[PDB]
Amino acid sequence: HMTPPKAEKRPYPITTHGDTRVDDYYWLRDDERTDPQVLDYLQAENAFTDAALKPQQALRETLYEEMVARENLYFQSVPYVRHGYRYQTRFEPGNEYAIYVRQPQAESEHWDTLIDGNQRAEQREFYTLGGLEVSPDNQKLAVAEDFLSRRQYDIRFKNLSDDSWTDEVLENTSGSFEWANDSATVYYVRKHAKTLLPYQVYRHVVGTDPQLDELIYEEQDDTFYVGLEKTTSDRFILIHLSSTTTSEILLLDADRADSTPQMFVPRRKDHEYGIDHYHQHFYIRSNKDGKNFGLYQSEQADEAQWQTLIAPRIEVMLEGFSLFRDWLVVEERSEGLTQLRQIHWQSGEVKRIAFDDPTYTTWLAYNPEPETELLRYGYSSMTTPTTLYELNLDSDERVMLKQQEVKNFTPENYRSERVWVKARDGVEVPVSLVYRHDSFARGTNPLMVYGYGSYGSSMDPAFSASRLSLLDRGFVFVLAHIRGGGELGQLWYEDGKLFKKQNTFNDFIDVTEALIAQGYGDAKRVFAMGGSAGGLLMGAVINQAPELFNGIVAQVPFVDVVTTMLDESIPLTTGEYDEWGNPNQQAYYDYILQYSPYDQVKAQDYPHMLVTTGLHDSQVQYWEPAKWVAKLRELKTDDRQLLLYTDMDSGHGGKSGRFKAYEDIALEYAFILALAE
Repeated sequence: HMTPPKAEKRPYPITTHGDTRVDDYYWLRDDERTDPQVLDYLQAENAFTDAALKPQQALRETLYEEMVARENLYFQSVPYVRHGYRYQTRFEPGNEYAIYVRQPQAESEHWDTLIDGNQRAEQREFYTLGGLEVSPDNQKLAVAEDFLSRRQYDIRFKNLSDDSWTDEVLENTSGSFEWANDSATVYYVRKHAKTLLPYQVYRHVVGTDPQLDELIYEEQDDTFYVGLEKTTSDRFILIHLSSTTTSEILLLDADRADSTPQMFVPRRKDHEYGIDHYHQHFYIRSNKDGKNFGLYQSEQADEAQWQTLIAPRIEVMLEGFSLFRDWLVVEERSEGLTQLRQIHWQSGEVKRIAFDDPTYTTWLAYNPEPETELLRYGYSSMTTPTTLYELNLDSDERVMLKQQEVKNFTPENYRSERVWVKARDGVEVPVSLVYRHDSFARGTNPLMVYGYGSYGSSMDPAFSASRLSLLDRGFVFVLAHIRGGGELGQLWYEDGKLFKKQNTFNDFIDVTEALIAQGYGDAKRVFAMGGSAGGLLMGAVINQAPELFNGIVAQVPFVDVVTTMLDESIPLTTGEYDEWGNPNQQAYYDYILQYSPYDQVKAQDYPHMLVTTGLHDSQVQYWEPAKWVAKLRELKTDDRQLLLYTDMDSGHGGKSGRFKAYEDIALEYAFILALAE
């Protein structure tokens, strides 16, 4: 019926390595966000989406209501103790924002408000709490707050004795800060005025004019993120410098005045390490000897003095560790599972935390105090809502502390499986899938295949309450653990980036084909979704295998890859050469161009698709999805649905931000369910 918007063509040649690409929609980029023709095209596409999806309003209402109805809007966090006070976070249905309270550990009856987000948000357009930490002496509260929605945090200080605020504000910070052991001095990270990258460490005396703050360290290489940590021992504040491939840590004496940074190990390309300090030793997680990392103990910084505790192994990725009085606990991945292991400091006794589920995730949770035998760890699975456990490392007593509450939900109604797919190169690709038992009939059920597949980020199998809206309408929901993710460790990531990036897309197609061939779903009703680098995934797979999928949701998709990666004026570009490569080199230009979705759009039939973008940063700048839709409209030969939805709000923290997230999920799910009907 309806005529879609048609963006003006303004042929804009880009010549690299002698190769001229003509971009008809280069003009949809407006960094200044002034050009009224660009806004007319975004607004025209929103109006088309609104018009095309108007018949799905009733369904969107049904989905939104059923998703909000699963959630308990009275939520209290699990209390934790730190430095002799107990802390809890409270959510009431009448409150937009969380209230943070505390009480002395020996107290039970009375709680004191530490900070009330609703009061802080008064007379402001936006509020996000970026971090909160009381001083070691329990007398001062430090808060990192964003009132402007730009993820630039102001740090402020409250005197807890009289609930008065000090007069100063630390502005344009990352929100990363640490208290010196004097409860008087804080270190914090300042972001660059132009690029907004974290790049300087300052020392601030609480109460004083920030003009007096001392510059402690400035990072020269803006591919290196600057963060602060504090050791388990409280003896050092760490300046933690890291790029995608390379680490460097500087130590600040937390106890003495006028500390200067003390080098740990000088950076060297492709050596990633992280440290802690406890029991008069350094503990180092390092890939110096193996890509899957090892754990080392040292008396001193010198890498030559590091003693092997856990050697790197080909079949086990070491992800992290926590230190306790009698135990080392490590987080690992092996055979496509997350795992926790504990090793006694004295006996060497090893214990493995046991589970019984084919598709779960486990991780170290918050453990702020090391002088304990109690470990807090998280658990989730495709069938079991997210749970916090407390384990006695000595007795093995496992106690549930909190469960995610899911109303209108019977877990036995659902079944999950781990499936391994032999990919086209013979590599085994893990898959995690969940469906409703009583509506399952082999070969008949719609599939929704979800993937990410970049940066070594894992799509670990875990519970989703919103997902029940698809499962209760007959969908089989699939996580495809494709190369470029981290599910099989560092080599799984490296076999899906740079000159191996195509394996990400091939794996997603190979998994989809196998699940259809094996009877998990209806070949005619296969749907897929991904966002950001998962949107790059959507874009590449529909160019390469357009007939596989009935319909696609591509959220804030990275699709103009070659043009974006040729332009350092674009925020992320300078930090992403070690992900996609640098197309200033003809070898990377050719390899990337082969899959760059914007460049490989062809005159062929595509699946139905809903594409999203936003103005307010996103990883991906708003223009890439807009150009992509304009090009698809011009070239595609089918008459299927193609919609672009551009978020024009600036975005709320607190309850109505979650309200918004549910509205977006209901719009995407109604789009998919209407196609499956």
